Amino acid sequence: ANVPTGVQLAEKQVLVRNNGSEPQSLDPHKIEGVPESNISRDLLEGLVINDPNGNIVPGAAESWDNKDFKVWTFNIRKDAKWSNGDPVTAQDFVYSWQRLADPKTVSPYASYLQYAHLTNIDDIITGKAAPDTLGVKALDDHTLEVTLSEPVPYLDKLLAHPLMSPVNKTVVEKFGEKWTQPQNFVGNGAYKLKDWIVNERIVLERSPTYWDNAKTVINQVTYLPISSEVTDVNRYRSGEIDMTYNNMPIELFQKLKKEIPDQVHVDPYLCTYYYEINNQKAPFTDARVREALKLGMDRDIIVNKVKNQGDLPAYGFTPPYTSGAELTPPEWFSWTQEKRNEVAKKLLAEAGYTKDNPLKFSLLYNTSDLHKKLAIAAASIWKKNLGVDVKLENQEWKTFLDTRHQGTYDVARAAWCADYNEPSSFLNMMLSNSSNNTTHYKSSVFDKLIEDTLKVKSEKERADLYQQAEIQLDKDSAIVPVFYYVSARLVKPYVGGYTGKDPLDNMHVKDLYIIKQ
Repeated sequence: ANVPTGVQLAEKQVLVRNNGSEPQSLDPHKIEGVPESNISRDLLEGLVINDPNGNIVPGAAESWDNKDFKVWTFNIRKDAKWSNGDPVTAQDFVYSWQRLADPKTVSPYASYLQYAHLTNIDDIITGKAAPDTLGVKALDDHTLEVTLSEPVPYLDKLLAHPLMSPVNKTVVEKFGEKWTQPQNFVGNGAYKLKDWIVNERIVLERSPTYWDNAKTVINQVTYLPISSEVTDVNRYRSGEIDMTYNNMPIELFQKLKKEIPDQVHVDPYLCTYYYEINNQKAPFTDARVREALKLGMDRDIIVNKVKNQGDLPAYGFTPPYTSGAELTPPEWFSWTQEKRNEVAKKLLAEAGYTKDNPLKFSLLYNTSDLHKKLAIAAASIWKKNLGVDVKLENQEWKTFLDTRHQGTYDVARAAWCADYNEPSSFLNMMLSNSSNNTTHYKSSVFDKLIEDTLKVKSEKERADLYQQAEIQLDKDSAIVPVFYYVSARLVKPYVGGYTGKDPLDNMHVKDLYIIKQ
């Protein structure tokens, strides 16, 4: 942390942060959500990390270089250590990435290595080749060489993702599934696992072995699993919580802005809220049905009138303010909602749907005040505009995600957040074989366009290919874009270090600090 000279630090450096929900796990290769990533970042550190403003800086690796962006060499920090005193080595990373890729691990982020384009990853994921054939090796215990199948200029940004953090082989093989337990957990981040009570809390304490410990200020941080943004806020206002999760309840937003203006932070956030259509489940396999729901949704109402928290109506998947994105909204985005509703009903009609036989389906969302109110608004808008009937259904975060991967849903509320500030971080999730693809959209046409992005010889050609990719997504109406996020959260006045300038909002508790009174 960087305490600005002048400000006095409180005697008790303790922090309580809400984290949306009970995490899926603390193992980096078993996670996929923001709640997960939040805790993962304090406990484990990858080759490189994001600073308070989103810039990529040295993590486990002190320096690195690349040859043609195809071969990357990282010089592992000589003082990087695990919480148990063992050295963090190049082999640790070789072991970790091989585990991530291994189908036996069933990681929701196995494809991340495909996004990175490590050599032989495709055969490993399918099970045709052994994980040890992965293009990553330790030249020596402190030199890691990464070989890609093609040049990837943004590899450095990509590597900051939790999922690319190392795990301790000894510990993992020793306790297996029980390695993330408080008594067994070993990490290399700024904090270590003190305690974990399912549905109640997770406590992290300062890790003395962390190579940058001298700058760490907060000695203990507690992550709560409160999914009710209302309870969360009211459990910020009563003083029990220092930083709310970045999901504000519609019931209390305006009141909060009026009562505690300077504590309400709303900043650009690279994430997109959309309704995910199961592309392989019947009636939604029909592009006309999908397109109708896409056109029938009224973004102006749900975004600027129901939520009204600063978000931007979305016309595609990739946020246009993503670095390197050069997008423009599709034709239909320009029409009037009346016009769009006209087209949508025509499509539903020629698709065999009528007043006598309307489209009826379920809308699934993860338990939450916010998503519930948005889902009710969405069900309402589609009914009035398309005459379809939507039955709402909610599930807890962990089950919600599982359900989506299993494809046991019709329509689900969803949100994808960038892992790195580049368009492919979004578009790659739509690739037909991506372990992250919960929409089940499979298009060889879309896959080719993204694959070509790395065969380009100019960034302009790249930006152009991403646009074509977005066009292809829209053409097939794979999803129903709703809005590009703003990160809205409450931060106590005495909590310093939060800048709100990191587009990815990849905060590290090691950069925070408690101001005196």
